[PDB]
Amino acid sequence: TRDQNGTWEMESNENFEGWMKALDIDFATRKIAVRLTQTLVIDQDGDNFKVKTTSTFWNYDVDFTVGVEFDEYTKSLDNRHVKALVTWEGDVLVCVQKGEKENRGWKKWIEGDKLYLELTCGDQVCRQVFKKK
Ligand SMILES: *C/C=C(C)/C=C/C=C(C)/C=C/C1=C(C)CCCC1(C)C
Repeated sequence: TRDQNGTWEMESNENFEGWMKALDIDFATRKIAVRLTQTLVIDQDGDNFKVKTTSTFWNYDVDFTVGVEFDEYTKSLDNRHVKALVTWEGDVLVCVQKGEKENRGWKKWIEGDKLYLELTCGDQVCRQVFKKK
C-alpha cells in the first residue's frame, strides 16, 4: 500500500541524535529533542501531500507534490537551501534533497499498520517507526 494517510505515533527512533548531529543541529536542541514524543500527520490526495510533524517544543511542516522538483528552504530545521524531489519507488516514498549535505533525504513506507521513516544525512541513518492512531 502507498496509502500513508493518517495520524501516526512514534514508537521507535534509532540514531536520532546522530542524524540531528549530521545536520549540525545545536547540542541544546538535540538534548531536549531526543526526549520528545512525536506525532506525524499526513494528508495524501493523489500527488499532493501535506506533512506535519509535531512535538511539545518544535514542529516541522512541509507540503509537496510527488514528481515535482521544488526549491526548498529548510526553515529552522537547519536553515539550508536544497533542491527537493519526492517520488515513488514501488510503495516506498523517496525524498532526495540535493545540496550541501550528502545522502540527504528520507524514505517513508507502510508495513501493516506501522509507518517506517528512514531519515538520512551524510553517513548517518535515523530509523523511525510509527504506529497508526
Ligand atoms: C516525511 C517525514 C519527514 C520529512 C519528517 C521530518 C521530521 C523532522 C525534520 C523533525 C524535526 C524535529 C522535530 C519535530 C522536533 C525535534 C527536533 C527536530 C528538529 C529534529
